[PDB]
Amino acid sequence: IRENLKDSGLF
Repeated sequence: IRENLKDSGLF
């Protein structure tokens, strides 16, 4: 899921 958070940019 790291790619989903990576998109948020909050991680």
